[PDB]
Amino acid sequence: GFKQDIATIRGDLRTYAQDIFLAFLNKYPDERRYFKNYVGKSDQELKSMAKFGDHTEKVFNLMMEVADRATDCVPLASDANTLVQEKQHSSLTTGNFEKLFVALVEYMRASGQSFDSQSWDRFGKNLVSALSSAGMK
Ligand code: HEM
Ligand SMILES: [C-]#N
Repeated sequence: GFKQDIATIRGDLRTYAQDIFLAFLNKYPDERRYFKNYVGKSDQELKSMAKFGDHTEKVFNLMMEVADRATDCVPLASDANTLVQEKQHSSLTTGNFEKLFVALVEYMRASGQSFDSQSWDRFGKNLVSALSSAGMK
C-alpha cells in the first residue's frame, strides 16, 4: 500500500527520484524550461551529473516526508504551505504539480514494482487542492 510504497521509494531514493523526475520531464517537455541546467541533456547525461541526482533526491525526500505525514493520502496544510513558499516555486501554478503526479502515477503503473498507484493519484489530487488553498494560482 501507500505506506510500503514510501519505504520502496526511500530504499532506493536516488534511483527512483531520477527515474520519476525524468519521466515527468519527458512526458511534459515544456516543463524542462524551468530547469536551465537540464536543457539539451539526455537521460544518461543527467544521471551522470551529481547535481541532478542531488536535486531529484532533495525533491523526492521532501515528497516522501509530505506523504508519510499525510493521513489517508491527505497532506498537511503546513506541508503544502512549504511547497508554495519555496523561493524556486514562485512562478509556478498548480498545473505544474498536477503534471508531475500524472507522470508519477503513469511511471508506477508501467513499473514491474507493486505500487499502490491509485493511492498516489489520490495523494496528488489532494496535494494540488492543498497548494491552491495555500495560495498557489
Ligand atoms: C511535490 C513536488 C515537488 C517538491 C517536493 C519540490 C521540492 C523542491 C525543493 C526541495 C527544491 C530545492 C532543492 C534544490 O535547491 O535543488 C525545489 C526546487 C525547484 N523546484 Fe520543486 N518541487 C516539486 C515540484 C516542482 C514542479 C512540478 C516544478 C515545475 C515544473 C518545480 C520547480 C522547481 C524549480 C524550477 C526549482 C529550482 C531548480 C534549480 O534552479 O536548480 N518543482 N523543489
Ligand atoms: C523540483 N524539482
